[PDB]
Amino acid sequence: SMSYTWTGALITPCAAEESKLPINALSNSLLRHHNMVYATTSRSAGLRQKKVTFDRLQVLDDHYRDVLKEMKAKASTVKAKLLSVEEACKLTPPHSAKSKFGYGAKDVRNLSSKAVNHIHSVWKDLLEDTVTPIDTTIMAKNEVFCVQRKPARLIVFPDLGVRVCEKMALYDVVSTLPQVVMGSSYGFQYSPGQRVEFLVNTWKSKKNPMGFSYDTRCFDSTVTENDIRVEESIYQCCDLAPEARQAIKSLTERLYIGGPLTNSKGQNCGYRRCRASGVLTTSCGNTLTCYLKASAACRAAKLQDCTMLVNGDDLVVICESAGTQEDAASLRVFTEAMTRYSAPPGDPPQPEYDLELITSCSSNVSVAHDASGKRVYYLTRDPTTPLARAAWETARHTPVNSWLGNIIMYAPTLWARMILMTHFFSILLAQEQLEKALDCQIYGACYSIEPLDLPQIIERLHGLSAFSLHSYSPGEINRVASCLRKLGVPPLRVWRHRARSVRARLLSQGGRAATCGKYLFNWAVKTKLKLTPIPAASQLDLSGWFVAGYSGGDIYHS
Ligand SMILES: CN1CCN(c2cc3c(cc2F)c(=O)c(C(=O)OCc2ccc(Cl)cc2)cn3Cc2ccc(S(C)(=O)=O)cc2)CC1
Repeated sequence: SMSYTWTGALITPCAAEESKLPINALSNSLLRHHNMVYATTSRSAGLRQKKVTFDRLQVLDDHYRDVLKEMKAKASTVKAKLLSVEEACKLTPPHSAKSKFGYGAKDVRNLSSKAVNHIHSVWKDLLEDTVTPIDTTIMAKNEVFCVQRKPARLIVFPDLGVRVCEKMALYDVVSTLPQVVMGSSYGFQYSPGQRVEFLVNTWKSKKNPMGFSYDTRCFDSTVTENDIRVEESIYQCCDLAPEARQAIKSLTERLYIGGPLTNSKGQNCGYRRCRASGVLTTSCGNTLTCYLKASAACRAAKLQDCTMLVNGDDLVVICESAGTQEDAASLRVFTEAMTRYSAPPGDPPQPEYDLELITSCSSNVSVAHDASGKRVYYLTRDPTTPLARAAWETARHTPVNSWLGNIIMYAPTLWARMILMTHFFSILLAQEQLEKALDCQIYGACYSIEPLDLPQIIERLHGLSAFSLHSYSPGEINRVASCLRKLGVPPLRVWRHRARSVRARLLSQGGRAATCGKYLFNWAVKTKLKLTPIPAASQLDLSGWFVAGYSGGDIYHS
């Protein structure tokens, strides 16, 4: 009933934590108001604990039951396979948190017999014991933001050996099942370009469209033990091997429904009875559970001709409007239904009648034109956090490069082309690291990407128009303007000058480098080059990029 109970032991760091943006000239050239940029630390841990600790009340009705029955039926068409130990090992990130049992990620990846032997014993234990709660660690996340402060987030995860067994038992399931159950409503099957297409068309398919996002207050904590058993029952509808079924049942009872929390120093911090953020089923479980409750809520609210898009706890609904007054009332009913299901709103949802004003996944659809003047929809967001994090990553070394992932996800946008591409390609030129591969996250999963590949990647993901978008919407440009003012970032005038310098230098190098200069920076020059299709675009292995979400699931690809 209580999401968390606490011993009073502190959530402790594992190493010294930085919360301040250090000052050098390179980072300051990006962003002036460095005092607005912070990183959360375990020092705010207790504040987060307050927010996520509460009692959960839950009342199901017929709509909920009908929707679950429909989900299990589609789930019943799925055949999922156990992963071999070696397959599961390959999926482990190179710097994943080491086991407390005397081996690390590299040992796992290397198929060390100490690591493999232990993983066999964990697995055998899972099969033999389906009761004893499995230990987890709780840490405060170190994440960068821009002031107006957010308390750090808490991450909860089992030992490396357990995580590997998770992959063996459930990786196939969480990679295939969600899309089958939810169909087109499953958000992680889309690249950003594809998510725009689905949204734009869904909107155009309605005679008189209304739409809204719905933000659940601290979603992971609103997830009940019943919720977590319900997901398990959905997994079990799959055609599964008997070992898998047994391992899934055990992981569910021992790990997923809850368990003891141990801090960095090995002290017991308390006990969890809600979603864990750092396990393999977090994304799929939250997405299945968010979809089930919202689908039933749509029915309780009698929304007509509903289409949903769900990414974990992030929900957007587009339906037929019944009129402005009736719409307002409908959304209140919807909200009341969600609340009974245990998913109360963080902010009360609001009807929208313009697709571009709907924010989900912190992003929205906007419009611009290609070289031919043709309309083009593209996905964008407020640049603030991406820019704050770019400043941090310029001033410090970090394992994940969010700027790289943002360039890939938001390449069509003004701010990613004008600032991110210009800034970092300038830096890589100086360091002569254009060829060096970097790690970034996509839908939770870690990928190693070569910056010089960006032109092809962008062409594959967004299309050639990504390199010629212009006349952006005034509202979007105003939002970028406000952000640059707030953070103290140079205007288009400055970045155009910088981009021309970077473009020139990339050209003189020829090769893939000249291609980056030609495609990524054609916006910076007054005489435009032609920019035909890049013949290397069609040779890229992007098959697994946008299939499923893995946030917190410890997944690495390629
Ligand atoms: C009140 N005003 C109304 C016009 N508004 C716009 C102004 C518009 C564009 C569209 C607009 F709606 C546009 O499409 C465009 C355009 O297509 O230019 C070509 C271009 C430039 C850069 C890239 Cl990456 C891509 C294309 C260039 N500009 C000028 C501009 C000036 C300053 C900045 S900032 C805030 O970043 O310093 C951005 C844009 C700014 C606010």
